[PDB]
Amino acid sequence: VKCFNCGKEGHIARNCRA
DNA sequence: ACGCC
Ligand SMILES: [Zn+2]
Repeated sequence: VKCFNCGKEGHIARNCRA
């Protein structure tokens, strides 16, 4: 499933570079 | 940023 911070796949919002 | 995986 996807990150929602960026909308990319296979990592977690809390930690997002974006 | 939050939640889930
Ligand atoms: Zn992300």
